[PDB]
Amino acid sequence: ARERRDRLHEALSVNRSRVNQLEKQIAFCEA
Amino acid sequence: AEMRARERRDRLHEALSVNRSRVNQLEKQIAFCEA
Repeated sequence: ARERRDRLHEALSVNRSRVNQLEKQIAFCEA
Repeated sequence: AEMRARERRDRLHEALSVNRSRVNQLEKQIAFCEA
Protein backbone atom coordinates (compact mmCIF):
# COMPACT_ATOMS: atom_id res chain seq x y z
CA ALA A 1 0.00 0.00 0.00
CA ARG A 2 2.73 2.45 0.99
CA GLU A 3 4.59 2.11 -2.32
CA ARG A 4 1.51 3.11 -4.34
CA ARG A 5 0.41 5.95 -2.08
CA ASP A 6 3.97 7.31 -1.82
CA ARG A 7 4.55 7.36 -5.57
CA LEU A 8 1.14 9.05 -5.80
CA HIS A 9 2.26 11.66 -3.25
CA GLU A 10 5.41 12.53 -5.17
CA ALA A 11 3.45 12.65 -8.44
CA LEU A 12 1.03 15.09 -6.78
CA SER A 13 3.90 17.27 -5.60
CA VAL A 14 5.40 17.38 -9.10
CA ASN A 15 2.08 18.28 -10.72
CA ARG A 16 1.40 21.07 -8.22
CA SER A 17 4.93 22.43 -8.67
CA ARG A 18 4.40 22.55 -12.44
CA VAL A 19 1.11 24.39 -11.93
CA ASN A 20 2.71 27.00 -9.67
CA GLN A 21 5.67 27.54 -12.01
CA LEU A 22 3.45 28.06 -15.05
CA GLU A 23 1.15 30.43 -13.15
CA LYS A 24 4.10 32.58 -12.06
CA GLN A 25 5.38 32.78 -15.63
CA ILE A 26 1.94 33.72 -16.97
CA ALA A 27 1.48 36.43 -14.32
CA PHE A 28 4.82 37.93 -15.34
CA CYS A 29 3.68 37.89 -18.96
CA GLU A 30 0.46 39.68 -18.00
CA ALA A 31 2.22 42.52 -16.19
CA ALA B 1 -7.98 18.38 25.54
CA GLU B 2 -9.12 16.93 22.21
CA MET B 3 -11.84 19.55 21.74
CA ARG B 4 -9.59 22.49 22.65
CA ALA B 5 -6.82 21.24 20.37
CA ARG B 6 -9.07 20.78 17.35
CA GLU B 7 -10.63 24.22 17.92
CA ARG B 8 -7.22 25.93 18.03
CA ARG B 9 -6.01 24.09 14.92
CA ASP B 10 -9.17 24.93 12.96
CA ARG B 11 -8.88 28.63 13.78
CA LEU B 12 -5.25 28.53 12.63
CA HIS B 13 -6.16 26.82 9.35
CA GLU B 14 -8.74 29.49 8.55
CA ALA B 15 -6.30 32.29 9.36
CA LEU B 16 -3.67 30.71 7.11
CA SER B 17 -6.07 30.56 4.17
CA VAL B 18 -6.81 34.26 4.63
CA ASN B 19 -3.08 35.02 4.78
CA ARG B 20 -2.39 33.26 1.48
CA SER B 21 -5.17 35.20 -0.25
CA ARG B 22 -3.90 38.51 1.13
CA VAL B 23 -0.35 37.77 0.00
CA ASN B 24 -1.50 36.98 -3.53
CA GLN B 25 -3.47 40.19 -4.02
CA LEU B 26 -0.79 42.39 -2.46
CA GLU B 27 1.81 40.66 -4.63
CA LYS B 28 -0.16 41.68 -7.71
CA GLN B 29 -0.44 45.25 -6.42
CA ILE B 30 3.31 45.39 -5.72
CA ALA B 31 4.32 44.11 -9.15
CA PHE B 32 1.93 46.37 -11.04
CA CYS B 33 2.75 49.54 -9.12
CA GLU B 34 6.52 48.98 -9.24
CA ALA B 35 6.37 48.53 -13.01
